[PDB]
Amino acid sequence: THWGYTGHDSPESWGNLSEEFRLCSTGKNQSPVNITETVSGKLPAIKVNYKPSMVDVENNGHTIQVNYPEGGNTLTVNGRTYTLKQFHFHVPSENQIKGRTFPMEAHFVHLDENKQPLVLAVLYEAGKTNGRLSSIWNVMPMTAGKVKLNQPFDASTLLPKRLKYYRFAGSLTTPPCTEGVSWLVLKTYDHIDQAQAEKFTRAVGSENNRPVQPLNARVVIE
Ligand SMILES: CC(=O)Nc1nnc(S(N)(=O)=O)s1
Ligand SMILES: [Zn+2]
Repeated sequence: THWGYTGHDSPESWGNLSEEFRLCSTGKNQSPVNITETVSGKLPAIKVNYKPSMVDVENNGHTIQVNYPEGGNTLTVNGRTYTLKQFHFHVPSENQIKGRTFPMEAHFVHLDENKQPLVLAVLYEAGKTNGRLSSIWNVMPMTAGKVKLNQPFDASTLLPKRLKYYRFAGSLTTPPCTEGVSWLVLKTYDHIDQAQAEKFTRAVGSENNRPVQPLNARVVIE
């Protein structure tokens, strides 16, 4: 079933597009969120074990995704190890800090060995060109499709050395809006060109951020 960010199948209507998408409207622990008030807590430190891999670059209609057909890129937090599957982008950002929307956001999507999902998010301010992303931007499929990149890509370069994060629980930001997703949002921001942002939008065909959702019961730790 088709869905999107504009027109008549937009995010406020995702719930009634089918029965399997119904948590997009009835869920109480949904992403993204406006992080406004937090609780200052002793969060467990992130350990990134990312290395170069032979990735491919896909345009799936809704985003530009970079898929990892093997394990090997992991991140460890609080004892559990999480395998990176794919990372991808929203322009503009989905999550907000104090009502601030950033020109782009990245989502590094993982499963531990229980299939318990974790999203690690990087936020992009407007700034100089992103040298480390230009490898992906060059081959970026400008319609639905897939290119195997034939030079190794290193996702370690897309994460900061300073790894403080905001921690909450949430959902996918795309249908079926499944819950049980751990959200870690990094505090140190990366940077993108105005042109890299336009180009993404040109490829994907729209602004691909879901509107922010109520926190309800949820507390955000920082
Ligand atoms: C099948 C699948 O993996 N779907 C998703 N992955 N990441 C998502 S996002 N916008 O929540 O981070 S939705
Ligand atoms: Zn996403």
